[PDB]
Amino acid sequence: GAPATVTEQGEDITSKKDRGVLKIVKRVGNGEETPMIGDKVYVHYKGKLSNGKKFDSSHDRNEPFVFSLGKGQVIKAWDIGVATMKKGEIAHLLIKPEYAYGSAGSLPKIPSNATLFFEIELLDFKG
Ligand SMILES: COc1ccc(CC[C@H]2OC(=O)[C@@H]3CCCCN3C(=O)[C@@H](c3cccs3)NC(=O)C(C)(C)NC(=O)COc3cccc2c3)cc1OC
Repeated sequence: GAPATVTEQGEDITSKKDRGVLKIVKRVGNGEETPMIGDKVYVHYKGKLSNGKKFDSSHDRNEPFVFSLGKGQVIKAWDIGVATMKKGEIAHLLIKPEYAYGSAGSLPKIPSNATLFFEIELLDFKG
């Protein structure tokens, strides 16, 4: 399924090239531009542990998730990953714990040393 496909064909978008964040473009977005650090970004997402458990989505309550990019407002993988996305793009990310919740986890939902999977849709971004 979707996580396995990321392993096989995802691009390693980390600076250290440690496969900590792997990305596939599932739906191409519009234009050329991708958000800059400091931009306000609007997304929909679905997340889970890579094994399929602990599913959560912003579409549950059909309300976009908004954050400023590169301002420590989300896990590192999202600051890295969303920065690469075009408006209208849907991406899949597979994330090792070093780029997510690490050894601490986010208990009880997210265990220590958890690998995560996300589907993210970049709806819009603004200066
Ligand atoms: C700079 O580092 C951090 C900055 C902020 C946080 C707080 C958690 C933060 O959530 C996230 O960063 C990620 C990506 C954005 C969407 C929510 N996140 C999730 O991991 C998902 C997951 C879904 C499935 C498995 S994990 N969390 C949720 O969907 C739920 C469980 C609903 N919780 C929240 O969304 C809580 O609301 C938040 C609001 C802002 C930032 C974060 C969470 C943790 C950070 O590092 C550990």
